[PDB]
Amino acid sequence: MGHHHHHHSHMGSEEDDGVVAMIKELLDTRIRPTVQEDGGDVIYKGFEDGIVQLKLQGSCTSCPSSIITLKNGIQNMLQFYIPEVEGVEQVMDDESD
Repeated sequence: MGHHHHHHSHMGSEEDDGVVAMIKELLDTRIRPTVQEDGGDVIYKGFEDGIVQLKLQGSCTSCPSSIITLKNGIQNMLQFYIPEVEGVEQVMDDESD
């Protein structure tokens, strides 16, 4: 790339990486397996302003009811351990569109 080499922000060491990291495992252990059995998956996009941003894959995102049910299930699970989670947001993050 060009002679810039400057980052305004950085992942890994994020806003409260303690919360961020335990969300990653709460997905990978509890949520991701369940969604994958239905024929989808959840990709952790981040945690910002108390909003856990997740990319939803097919089957789950294909049916509008399944979007709401999945988002709410993940939300309530995360809120139980982490009261910092006020919300969860479905972000279709894929630059092919």
